[PDB]
Amino acid sequence: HHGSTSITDFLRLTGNEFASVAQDGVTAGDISGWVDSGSYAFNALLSGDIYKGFPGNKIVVIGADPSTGKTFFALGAAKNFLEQNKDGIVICFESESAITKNMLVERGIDVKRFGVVPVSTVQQFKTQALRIVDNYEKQPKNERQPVLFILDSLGMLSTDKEMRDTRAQLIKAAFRVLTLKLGRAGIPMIVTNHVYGAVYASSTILTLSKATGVIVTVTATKSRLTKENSKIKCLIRYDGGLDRYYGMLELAEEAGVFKKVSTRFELEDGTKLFGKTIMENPEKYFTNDILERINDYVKRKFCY
Repeated sequence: HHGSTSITDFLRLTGNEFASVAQDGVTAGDISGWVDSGSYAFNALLSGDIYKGFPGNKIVVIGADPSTGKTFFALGAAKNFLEQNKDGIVICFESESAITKNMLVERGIDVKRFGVVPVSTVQQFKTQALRIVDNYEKQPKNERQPVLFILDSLGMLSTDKEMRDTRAQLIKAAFRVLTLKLGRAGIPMIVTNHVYGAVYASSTILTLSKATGVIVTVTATKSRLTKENSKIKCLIRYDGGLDRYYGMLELAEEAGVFKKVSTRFELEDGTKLFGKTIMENPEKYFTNDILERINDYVKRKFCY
């Protein structure tokens, strides 16, 4: 009965319907896909590719000084998600009391597809997030709408006890199970954190620092996908989104696609324009052409 066996046959013996030969390109990784942040430059820092964004089934931590606008950063990502996925919903697990209908309506966020779950402890967050995820997981893959989770914020969750403590151990356990269950379910999660247990939330930790809306530096403080201490600049628009183009001039320069000659920038054909002019109409100057070339440089700077 027991002769020579291919890798295909050995994988079928597991009885695991999702086991696969890498040649078939159907790993959980292959199939997770990407959630466009709405910013090309932010997409680059995350995934080394302006066209990708957040891993479709993973947790990313965004840390900053309080009042830096992490909340508005995550709402920016939520706004692009709800536009690109007309049936997608956002569930925000909120430990502060900041989110209001008016804040969301003014930032062009559809308030019929944005939910708010007030939680004050690690145990309440874990239980209530998993009650949603466990339901979503039961549904046939065919019935499921796209879902984005936000946790605002991690460091403001207490523990049933505290309400020096157990806290570290509760967070490690909770994020082990969430990481597994979000990963299989295909739900990405943004986790905000005041910086003055994040190490358990994700292997990708980004820092915002300050300096139409608010400019931040985004640093890859810890990253699986791109080189640590990598930096882009990103614009959090007052009208809600992460700006599609802001930060791309800086990249176009170091990409050498726009040479800086004097008080202005040179293109391939020879044209000389002010930065302010390029950025006042970026659809004209950031053509499929220029974006491809910038993207090739992004692969090199951000992955190596």
